Amino acid sequence: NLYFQGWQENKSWNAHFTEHKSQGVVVLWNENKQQGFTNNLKRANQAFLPASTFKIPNSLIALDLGVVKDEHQVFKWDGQTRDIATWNRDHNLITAMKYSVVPVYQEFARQIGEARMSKMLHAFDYGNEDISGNVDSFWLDGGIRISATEQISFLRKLYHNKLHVSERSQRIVKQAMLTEANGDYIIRAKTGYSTRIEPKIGWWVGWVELDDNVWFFAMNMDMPTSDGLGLRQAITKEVLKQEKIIP
Ligand SMILES: *C(=O)[C@@H]([C@@H]1NC(C(=O)O)=C(S[C@@H]2CN[C@H](C(=O)N(C)C)C2)[C@@H]1C)[C@@H](C)O
Ligand SMILES: [Cl-]
Ligand SMILES: [Cl-]
Repeated sequence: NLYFQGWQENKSWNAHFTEHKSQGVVVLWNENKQQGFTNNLKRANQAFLPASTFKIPNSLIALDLGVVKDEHQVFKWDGQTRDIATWNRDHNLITAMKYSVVPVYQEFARQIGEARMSKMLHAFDYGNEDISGNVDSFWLDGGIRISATEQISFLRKLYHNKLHVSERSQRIVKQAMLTEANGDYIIRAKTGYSTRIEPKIGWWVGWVELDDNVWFFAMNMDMPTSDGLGLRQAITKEVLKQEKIIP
């Protein structure tokens, strides 16, 4: 009923990791040609905590259930001064995602509740579909795990409005995922940094929109310290540049 030609390996991309003495994986998917490429087929399929990349499915469910009315609704800061300054202020869905404001999304999670969260992730075919742990932190220190190639599968459904939520919900999240746009490309993506449970990793998942194609990407990389957080985007763009996807 369905055909997949199989990922193609390209170890030459490891130079962009070793150049910064880093370890990780980049996965690319050419949508027009239905071809996949990665520097490490084993790590492409290794599943990790999604950490803040969970804001994508969390946003979708919150919108679809009415927990979030639209992208303008204001979520008032609760008063708790936290170590990331941009969290210590009011937010809407756009800025809550831009600044990765965990406490706003923890509230979403509590209002969604266990049963609806579990049912929706099953409908999404998201990762291992396991929400064991605190309803408001399981994507940070509980049971859910997702690999880079699984992030691509999920993102392809979101891109095509094929997830089992409303088209509007999907359009709103793709708007909030907007990260960069110029005359050559649009990037819709979400960063992540998983620290509560070993191993500490950085994530960047999303896609590059071109005039007549879309390249999906999912990367993660070992991140012992926050010093190399910028390497998530930098390494990914080096691979994009090498493959001639962006100038
Ligand atoms: C998500 O995984 C964690 C938060 N999300 C992110 C992120 O998207 O990178 C961070 S990192 C923090 C916020 N922005 C700063 C940054 O990106 N640089 C200085 C480069 C640092 C949060 C930790 C969530 C689980 O806390
Ligand atoms: Cl989060
Ligand atoms: Cl947009």
